[PDB]
Amino acid sequence: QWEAGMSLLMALVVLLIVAGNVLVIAAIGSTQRLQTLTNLFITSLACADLVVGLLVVPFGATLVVRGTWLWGSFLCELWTSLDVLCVTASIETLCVIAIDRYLAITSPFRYQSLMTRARAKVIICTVWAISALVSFLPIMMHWWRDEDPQALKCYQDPGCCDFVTNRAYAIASSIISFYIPLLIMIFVALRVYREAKEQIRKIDRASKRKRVMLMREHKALKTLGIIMGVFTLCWLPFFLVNIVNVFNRDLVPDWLFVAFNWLGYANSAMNPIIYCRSPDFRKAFKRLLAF
Ligand SMILES: CC(C)(C)NC[C@H](O)COc1cccc2[nH]c(C#N)c(I)c12
Repeated sequence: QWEAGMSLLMALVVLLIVAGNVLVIAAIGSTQRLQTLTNLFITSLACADLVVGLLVVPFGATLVVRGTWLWGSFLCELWTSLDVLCVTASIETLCVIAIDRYLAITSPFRYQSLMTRARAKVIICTVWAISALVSFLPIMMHWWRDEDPQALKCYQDPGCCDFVTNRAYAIASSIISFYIPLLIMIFVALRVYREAKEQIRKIDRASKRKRVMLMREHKALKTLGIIMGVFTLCWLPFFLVNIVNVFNRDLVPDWLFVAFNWLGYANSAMNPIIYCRSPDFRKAFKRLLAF
Protein backbone atom coordinates (compact mmCIF):
# COMPACT_ATOMS: atom_id res chain seq x y z
CA GLN A 1 0.00 0.00 0.00
CA TRP A 2 3.01 2.27 -0.60
CA GLU A 3 0.92 3.94 -3.33
CA ALA A 4 -1.12 5.79 -0.66
CA GLY A 5 1.99 7.36 0.97
CA MET A 6 3.01 8.88 -2.35
CA SER A 7 -0.24 10.26 -3.79
CA LEU A 8 -0.29 12.60 -0.79
CA LEU A 9 3.08 14.26 -1.53
CA MET A 10 2.03 14.30 -5.17
CA ALA A 11 -1.34 15.92 -4.54
CA LEU A 12 0.55 18.24 -2.17
CA VAL A 13 3.10 19.44 -4.72
CA VAL A 14 0.38 19.86 -7.37
CA LEU A 15 -1.38 22.05 -4.84
CA LEU A 16 1.71 24.22 -4.14
CA ILE A 17 2.28 24.71 -7.87
CA VAL A 18 -1.32 25.51 -8.78
CA ALA A 19 -2.26 27.56 -5.75
CA GLY A 20 1.07 29.39 -5.89
CA ASN A 21 0.99 30.33 -9.57
CA VAL A 22 -2.76 31.05 -9.65
CA LEU A 23 -1.91 33.42 -6.82
CA VAL A 24 0.90 35.14 -8.70
CA ILE A 25 -1.40 35.75 -11.70
CA ALA A 26 -4.16 37.11 -9.51
CA ALA A 27 -1.78 39.43 -7.59
CA ILE A 28 -0.74 41.04 -10.84
CA GLY A 29 -4.19 40.88 -12.45
CA SER A 30 -5.74 42.74 -9.51
CA THR A 31 -3.17 45.22 -8.17
CA GLN A 32 -2.42 47.94 -10.71
CA ARG A 33 0.78 48.67 -8.79
CA LEU A 34 2.07 45.24 -9.88
CA GLN A 35 1.04 45.69 -13.53
CA THR A 36 4.51 46.69 -14.71
CA LEU A 37 6.29 45.56 -17.92
CA THR A 38 8.64 42.97 -16.44
CA ASN A 39 5.64 41.69 -14.42
CA LEU A 40 4.04 40.70 -17.73
CA PHE A 41 6.83 38.28 -18.49
CA ILE A 42 6.50 37.05 -14.91
CA THR A 43 2.86 36.37 -15.71
CA SER A 44 3.89 34.20 -18.69
CA LEU A 45 6.04 32.09 -16.36
CA ALA A 46 3.17 31.76 -13.93
CA CYS A 47 1.24 30.24 -16.84
CA ALA A 48 3.92 27.89 -18.12
CA ASP A 49 4.47 26.72 -14.54
CA LEU A 50 0.73 26.39 -14.09
CA VAL A 51 0.20 24.14 -17.13
CA VAL A 52 2.92 21.93 -15.65
CA GLY A 53 1.06 21.47 -12.37
CA LEU A 54 -2.32 21.02 -14.06
CA LEU A 55 -1.31 18.56 -16.79
CA VAL A 56 2.37 17.60 -16.89
CA VAL A 57 2.69 16.67 -13.20
CA PRO A 58 -0.63 14.85 -12.70
CA PHE A 59 -0.05 12.50 -15.67
CA GLY A 60 3.66 12.19 -14.86
CA ALA A 61 2.64 11.19 -11.34
CA THR A 62 0.52 8.20 -12.44
CA LEU A 63 3.47 6.99 -14.55
CA VAL A 64 5.75 6.89 -11.52
CA VAL A 65 3.16 5.63 -9.01
CA ARG A 66 1.74 2.82 -11.16
CA GLY A 67 4.99 2.37 -13.10
CA THR A 68 2.98 2.19 -16.35
CA TRP A 69 1.35 4.67 -18.73
CA LEU A 70 -2.41 4.21 -18.52
CA TRP A 71 -3.66 6.94 -20.84
CA GLY A 72 -2.89 5.53 -24.29
CA SER A 73 -0.25 6.04 -26.99
CA PHE A 74 -1.67 9.45 -27.93
CA LEU A 75 -1.78 11.18 -24.57
CA CYS A 76 1.73 9.76 -24.24
CA GLU A 77 3.10 11.96 -27.01
CA LEU A 78 0.70 14.76 -26.11
CA TRP A 79 1.82 14.77 -22.49
CA THR A 80 5.40 14.61 -23.64
CA SER A 81 4.91 17.60 -25.97
CA LEU A 82 3.34 19.80 -23.30
CA ASP A 83 6.20 18.82 -21.03
CA VAL A 84 8.92 19.88 -23.47
CA LEU A 85 6.96 22.97 -24.48
CA CYS A 86 6.64 24.31 -20.95
CA VAL A 87 10.40 23.99 -20.33
CA THR A 88 11.28 25.64 -23.65
CA ALA A 89 8.83 28.50 -23.12
CA SER A 90 10.32 29.11 -19.67
CA ILE A 91 14.02 29.38 -20.41
CA GLU A 92 13.11 31.61 -23.37
CA THR A 93 11.05 34.02 -21.31
CA LEU A 94 13.80 34.12 -18.67
CA CYS A 95 16.16 34.90 -21.51
CA VAL A 96 13.85 37.69 -22.59
CA ILE A 97 13.70 39.26 -19.10
CA ALA A 98 17.52 39.32 -19.04
CA ILE A 99 17.76 41.15 -22.35
CA ASP A 100 14.86 43.31 -21.16
CA ARG A 101 16.45 44.48 -17.95
CA TYR A 102 19.61 45.05 -19.95
CA LEU A 103 18.05 47.30 -22.60
CA ALA A 104 16.02 48.97 -19.84
CA ILE A 105 19.13 49.72 -17.76
CA THR A 106 21.48 50.91 -20.52
CA SER A 107 19.09 52.84 -22.80
CA PRO A 108 16.33 54.18 -20.46
CA PHE A 109 15.26 56.67 -23.08
CA ARG A 110 15.14 54.44 -26.17
CA TYR A 111 13.63 51.71 -24.03
CA GLN A 112 10.59 53.78 -23.02
CA SER A 113 10.02 55.02 -26.58
CA LEU A 114 10.12 51.48 -28.05
CA MET A 115 8.99 49.10 -25.27
CA THR A 116 5.25 49.47 -24.70
CA ARG A 117 2.73 47.02 -23.26
CA ALA A 118 1.06 45.96 -26.51
CA ARG A 119 4.49 45.23 -27.98
CA ALA A 120 5.66 43.20 -25.00
CA LYS A 121 2.53 41.05 -25.44
CA VAL A 122 3.64 40.37 -29.00
CA ILE A 123 7.03 39.36 -27.57
CA ILE A 124 5.36 36.96 -25.17
CA CYS A 125 3.44 35.29 -28.00
CA THR A 126 6.44 35.16 -30.31
CA VAL A 127 8.22 33.21 -27.53
CA TRP A 128 5.33 30.71 -27.22
CA ALA A 129 5.28 30.49 -31.00
CA ILE A 130 8.95 29.55 -31.26
CA SER A 131 8.71 27.23 -28.32
CA ALA A 132 5.94 25.22 -29.99
CA LEU A 133 7.57 25.12 -33.40
CA VAL A 134 10.80 23.93 -31.76
CA SER A 135 9.51 21.45 -29.21
CA PHE A 136 5.94 20.49 -30.10
CA LEU A 137 6.31 19.80 -33.87
CA PRO A 138 9.47 17.65 -33.96
CA ILE A 139 7.66 15.31 -31.55
CA MET A 140 4.47 15.24 -33.62
CA MET A 141 6.59 14.54 -36.72
CA HIS A 142 8.30 11.71 -34.81
CA TRP A 143 11.85 12.94 -35.45
CA TRP A 144 12.77 11.67 -31.98
CA ARG A 145 12.08 7.97 -32.58
CA ASP A 146 15.00 5.57 -32.64
CA GLU A 147 15.45 2.62 -35.02
CA ASP A 148 16.79 0.47 -32.17
CA PRO A 149 14.82 -2.85 -32.04
CA GLN A 150 14.34 -2.18 -28.30
CA ALA A 151 13.08 1.34 -28.95
CA LEU A 152 10.66 0.09 -31.66
CA LYS A 153 9.30 -2.21 -28.97
CA CYS A 154 8.32 0.67 -26.66
CA TYR A 155 6.49 2.62 -29.40
CA GLN A 156 4.05 -0.21 -30.13
CA ASP A 157 3.38 -0.46 -26.39
CA PRO A 158 0.66 1.99 -25.20
CA GLY A 159 1.50 1.14 -21.60
CA CYS A 160 5.09 2.27 -22.17
CA CYS A 161 5.60 6.05 -22.43
CA ASP A 162 9.38 6.31 -22.18
CA PHE A 163 11.01 9.17 -24.07
CA VAL A 164 13.48 6.94 -25.87
CA THR A 165 15.11 9.19 -28.49
CA ASN A 166 17.89 8.85 -31.02
CA ARG A 167 21.17 10.64 -30.34
CA ALA A 168 20.78 13.19 -33.17
CA TYR A 169 17.62 14.56 -31.64
CA ALA A 170 18.83 14.22 -28.05
CA ILE A 171 21.64 16.61 -28.87
CA ALA A 172 19.95 19.16 -31.12
CA SER A 173 16.68 19.35 -29.16
CA SER A 174 18.54 19.94 -25.90
CA ILE A 175 20.81 22.59 -27.44
CA ILE A 176 17.95 24.46 -29.11
CA SER A 177 15.44 24.17 -26.29
CA PHE A 178 17.82 24.66 -23.37
CA TYR A 179 21.54 25.28 -23.87
CA ILE A 180 21.47 28.14 -26.41
CA PRO A 181 18.76 30.06 -24.54
CA LEU A 182 20.57 29.35 -21.27
CA LEU A 183 23.96 30.56 -22.37
CA ILE A 184 22.42 33.72 -23.83
CA MET A 185 20.46 34.21 -20.59
CA ILE A 186 23.54 33.71 -18.39
CA PHE A 187 25.83 35.93 -20.45
CA VAL A 188 23.33 38.81 -20.49
CA ALA A 189 22.39 38.18 -16.84
CA LEU A 190 26.08 38.86 -16.10
CA ARG A 191 26.22 42.03 -18.22
CA VAL A 192 23.28 43.35 -16.14
CA TYR A 193 25.13 42.49 -12.91
CA ARG A 194 28.00 44.73 -14.01
CA GLU A 195 25.98 47.77 -15.10
CA ALA A 196 23.71 47.45 -12.06
CA LYS A 197 26.91 47.31 -10.02
CA GLU A 198 28.49 50.39 -11.66
CA GLN A 199 25.25 52.33 -11.17
CA ILE A 200 25.36 51.71 -7.41
CA ARG A 201 29.09 52.36 -7.70
CA LYS A 202 28.81 55.82 -9.31
CA ILE A 203 26.23 56.76 -6.70
CA ASP A 204 28.36 58.62 -4.14
CA ARG A 205 26.04 61.41 -5.26
CA ALA A 206 22.34 60.97 -6.00
CA SER A 207 20.04 61.56 -3.02
CA LYS A 208 17.30 59.98 -0.92
CA ARG A 209 15.35 60.19 -4.18
CA LYS A 210 17.90 58.77 -6.66
CA ARG A 211 19.28 56.22 -4.18
CA VAL A 212 15.76 55.17 -3.22
CA MET A 213 14.89 54.49 -6.90
CA LEU A 214 18.24 52.61 -7.16
CA MET A 215 17.32 50.73 -3.98
CA ARG A 216 14.05 49.46 -5.46
CA GLU A 217 15.45 48.85 -8.96
CA HIS A 218 18.40 46.84 -7.73
CA LYS A 219 16.22 45.00 -5.34
CA ALA A 220 13.85 43.56 -7.94
CA LEU A 221 16.84 42.74 -10.13
CA LYS A 222 17.95 40.45 -7.33
CA THR A 223 14.65 38.61 -7.23
CA LEU A 224 15.04 38.04 -10.97
CA GLY A 225 18.59 36.76 -10.52
CA ILE A 226 17.20 34.34 -7.97
CA ILE A 227 14.50 33.14 -10.37
CA MET A 228 17.07 32.59 -13.12
CA GLY A 229 19.43 31.03 -10.63
CA VAL A 230 17.12 28.51 -8.96
CA PHE A 231 15.65 27.59 -12.36
CA THR A 232 19.14 26.66 -13.62
CA LEU A 233 19.83 24.56 -10.52
CA CYS A 234 16.64 22.56 -11.13
CA TRP A 235 17.10 21.91 -14.86
CA LEU A 236 20.85 21.91 -15.49
CA PRO A 237 21.33 18.59 -13.67
CA PHE A 238 18.66 16.91 -15.79
CA PHE A 239 20.21 18.14 -19.03
CA LEU A 240 23.75 17.24 -18.08
CA VAL A 241 22.70 13.63 -17.46
CA ASN A 242 20.59 13.78 -20.62
CA ILE A 243 23.76 14.39 -22.63
CA VAL A 244 25.82 11.86 -20.68
CA ASN A 245 23.59 9.08 -22.09
CA VAL A 246 24.26 10.35 -25.60
CA PHE A 247 27.95 9.59 -24.98
CA ASN A 248 27.71 6.59 -22.67
CA ARG A 249 24.44 4.85 -21.77
CA ASP A 250 24.13 2.55 -18.77
CA LEU A 251 26.43 5.02 -16.98
CA VAL A 252 23.57 6.82 -15.23
CA PRO A 253 20.87 4.85 -13.35
CA ASP A 254 17.32 5.31 -14.71
CA TRP A 255 15.96 6.02 -11.24
CA LEU A 256 18.27 9.04 -11.13
CA PHE A 257 17.38 10.27 -14.59
CA VAL A 258 13.82 10.47 -13.23
CA ALA A 259 15.05 12.06 -10.03
CA PHE A 260 16.66 15.05 -11.70
CA ASN A 261 13.54 15.30 -13.85
CA TRP A 262 11.31 15.81 -10.80
CA LEU A 263 13.87 18.27 -9.51
CA GLY A 264 12.98 20.42 -12.53
CA TYR A 265 9.32 19.84 -11.88
CA ALA A 266 9.56 21.33 -8.36
CA ASN A 267 10.94 24.50 -9.94
CA SER A 268 7.39 25.40 -10.97
CA ALA A 269 6.29 25.87 -7.36
CA MET A 270 9.49 27.69 -6.32
CA ASN A 271 8.52 30.91 -8.08
CA PRO A 272 5.54 32.14 -5.99
CA ILE A 273 7.57 31.48 -2.85
CA ILE A 274 10.46 33.69 -4.03
CA TYR A 275 8.07 36.50 -4.94
CA CYS A 276 7.39 37.00 -1.22
CA ARG A 277 10.67 38.93 -1.09
CA SER A 278 8.93 41.88 -2.73
CA PRO A 279 6.82 43.91 -0.23
CA ASP A 280 4.18 44.54 -2.92
CA PHE A 281 3.66 40.86 -3.75
CA ARG A 282 3.84 39.91 -0.08
CA LYS A 283 1.02 42.38 0.68
CA ALA A 284 -1.05 41.34 -2.33
CA PHE A 285 -1.01 37.62 -1.41
CA LYS A 286 -2.53 38.50 1.96
CA ARG A 287 -5.44 40.39 0.40
CA LEU A 288 -6.58 37.34 -1.58
CA LEU A 289 -5.93 34.62 1.01
CA ALA A 290 -8.38 36.48 3.29
CA PHE A 291 -6.16 37.54 6.24
C1 LIG B 1 11.24 12.68 -20.39
C2 LIG B 1 10.03 13.32 -19.70
C3 LIG B 1 9.44 12.38 -18.65
C4 LIG B 1 8.93 13.64 -20.69
N1 LIG B 1 10.51 14.55 -19.03
C5 LIG B 1 11.09 15.49 -20.01
C6 LIG B 1 11.58 16.77 -19.32
O1 LIG B 1 10.51 17.34 -18.52
C7 LIG B 1 12.00 17.78 -20.43
O2 LIG B 1 13.12 17.28 -21.22
C8 LIG B 1 13.35 18.09 -22.27
C9 LIG B 1 12.92 19.41 -22.25
C10 LIG B 1 13.14 20.25 -23.31
C11 LIG B 1 13.80 19.78 -24.42
C12 LIG B 1 14.25 18.47 -24.46
N2 LIG B 1 14.90 17.82 -25.41
C13 LIG B 1 15.12 16.57 -24.99
C14 LIG B 1 15.77 15.48 -25.63
N3 LIG B 1 16.28 14.59 -26.14
C15 LIG B 1 14.58 16.42 -23.75
I1 LIG B 1 14.68 14.61 -22.68
C16 LIG B 1 14.02 17.63 -23.39
